[PDB]
Amino acid sequence: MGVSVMEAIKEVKLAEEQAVKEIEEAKNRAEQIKAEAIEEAKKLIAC
Repeated sequence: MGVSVMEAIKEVKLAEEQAVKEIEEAKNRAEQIKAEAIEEAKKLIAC
């Protein structure tokens, strides 16, 4: 198709941001469940 200069044109490595954002969600979804345990503290929290 074309040329692989994603790094040549810019050494920002923005592409990496896609690998961290794609894997990060994996962990976040894990807290969605554990959060249930914290949802209780909401009813009564020590301010």
